[PDB]
Amino acid sequence: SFIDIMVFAIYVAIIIGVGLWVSLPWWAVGASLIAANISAEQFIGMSGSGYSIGLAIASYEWMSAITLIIVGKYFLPIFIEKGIYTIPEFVEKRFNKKLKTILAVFWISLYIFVNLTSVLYLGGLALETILGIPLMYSILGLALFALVYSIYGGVVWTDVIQVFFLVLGGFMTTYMAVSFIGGTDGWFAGVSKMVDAAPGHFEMILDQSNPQYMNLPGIAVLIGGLWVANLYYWGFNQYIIQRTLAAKSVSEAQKGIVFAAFLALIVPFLVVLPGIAAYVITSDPQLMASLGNLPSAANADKAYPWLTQFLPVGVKGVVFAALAAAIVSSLASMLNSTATIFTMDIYKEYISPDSGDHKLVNVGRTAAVVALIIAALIAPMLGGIGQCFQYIQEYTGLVSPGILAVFLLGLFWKKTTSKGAIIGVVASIPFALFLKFMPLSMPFMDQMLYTLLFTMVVIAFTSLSTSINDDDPKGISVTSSMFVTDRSFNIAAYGIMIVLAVLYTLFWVNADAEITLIIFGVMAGVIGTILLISYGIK
Repeated sequence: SFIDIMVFAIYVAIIIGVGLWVSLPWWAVGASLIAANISAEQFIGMSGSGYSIGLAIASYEWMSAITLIIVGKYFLPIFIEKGIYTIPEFVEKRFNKKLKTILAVFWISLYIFVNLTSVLYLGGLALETILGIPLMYSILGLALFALVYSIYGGVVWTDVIQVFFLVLGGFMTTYMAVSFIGGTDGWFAGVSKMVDAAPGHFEMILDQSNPQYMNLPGIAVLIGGLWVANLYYWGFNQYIIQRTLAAKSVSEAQKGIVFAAFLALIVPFLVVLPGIAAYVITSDPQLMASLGNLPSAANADKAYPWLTQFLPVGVKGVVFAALAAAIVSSLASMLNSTATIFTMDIYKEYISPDSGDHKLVNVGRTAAVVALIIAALIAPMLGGIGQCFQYIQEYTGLVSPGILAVFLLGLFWKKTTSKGAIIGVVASIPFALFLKFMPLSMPFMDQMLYTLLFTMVVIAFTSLSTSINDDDPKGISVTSSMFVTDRSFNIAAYGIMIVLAVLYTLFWVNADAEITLIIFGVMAGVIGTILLISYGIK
C-alpha cells in the first residue's frame, strides 16, 4: 500500500487545498437534494442493511420518491407563500418560542446521541476494517479531526469532488464484488448468481416469519411508519428543500423536487447493493476459501469497508480517502447544526439575550466541542448493534412521530394551538417509550405510526378544548391555487408512481427480470453522476 497512502494524501490534500483556495436549474436542484443521501455513513449503513435484509431496505429511498412529490406539491408552496426560510422559523410563526425551545432540546439530543454517535461509529468501523486501527482509537482519530475543522475549521467544489469519488468508489466496489462472484463467466454471471444465492435479499415486502420483519414490518413500508420516517426527513427538517428552492422559480424547483424523486429510485442500486454482494460472498464457503474483519449479524456495517479492502492499488487509496473525508465533512456539518441550535434557540434566547454574532460563534465552537466529546464517549458502545441504519431509524422515531404531528397539524389544521402542540409533543415521549419498553414485541416502525396517531389525537382534543376562537390567529389559511403543479411535474409524478409499482412487483412477477433491474439501476447511477457533474462544470 505504498501508492495507496501516496494517492490518499493527494486526494486529502486537494480536498483541503480547494477549501483553503475558496439562477438554479431543475437538474442542479435535483442533484443537490439527492446528494445528501450519497454519503459515507449512507454507503456503510445502507450496505449493512443490504447485507442483513437486502433490497427490501430500498423502501426508505423508493418511498422518499413519492414523499418528495407530496412535499414538492403541498408542503413547499405553504413555506414560500407564508415566507419561511428555516423550520424553527415555521415553529415560531405557527406556534411559539416555547415549542421551538422544547423542539431544540429534542434535536440537540438527537444529534448528539443518535446522529453523531452513528457517523463516528460507521466511520470508525471503516478505518478499523481498512487501516487496521482499533475502534476506540479509530473513532477518536475522526473526533480529533472534526475538532480541527471545528475550532479552526470555520465548500461546493469539494462536495462535487466528494460525491463523485463516493459514487465511483461504490460502483468499483460492486463491479469488483460481482465479477468475483461470476468468476470466469464475467460480471453478468455474478449479478444473476447473487440473485440465485440470496433471493430473500431481493424480496421487497417481508413475511412475519422473516427475523428482519421486526425491523421492516412487511406492507407498513407502503402504508405505515415509513411515512413517519420520510415526511419528517423530507417534509420538515429539510431546510435544504426551502433553501435549494428559494434558488429559482417555484415551478422550476418543483421540477427539481420531482427530479430528486426520480434519482431517489437509483440511489439504493449504489448504497445497498454492495451489502448484498458482501452477503453472497461471505455466505459462500468456496468463495471464502478462495480469498484465504468480516460482516456478521452483530457487525453488519463491516460489509462495505470489508469489500473496499479487496480494491486494486490506486483505486483503493482514492475510495478510502473519499470515505474518510466524507465522514469528517459529515461530522463537521452535524457539529455545526447542533451548535447553531444550542446558540440560537437556547443560548441567545435564554442565557445571554444580546451577545452579538462574534460572541455567539465562539459560544458555538464551545458547543460543538462539548457535543463532540459527548458523542465520542458514546460512539464506541454502538459496536455490536448489528445494523446502524436501524439504530438511526428506531431512536429518531422516539421523537420523529411527535414532532411530525405538530408539523402536519400546524401546516394543515387551522385549529391547532401552541398549548395543544406543546401538550402533545411532551405526551408523545412517555407514549413512544411505553411502546418500546412494554413487552409487546411490536416493530419500531409500527410504534412510530402509533406514536404519530396518538400525538395527533392529543393535540387535536387539547386544541379543540382550549382554542377560544375557531381558527388559531397564527393558523395557515392559504389554499387551492397554492398547490398547482405544471403538466411536466404531473407526468413525471405519474411516471415515478408507475415505476415504483413495477419496482415492488418485478421480482414476484419475473425473477429473471431482476438482473436487468440490478444492472440498469447501477448503470443509471454511474452515467447519471458523471453526466450531472459534467454539465455542472459548464
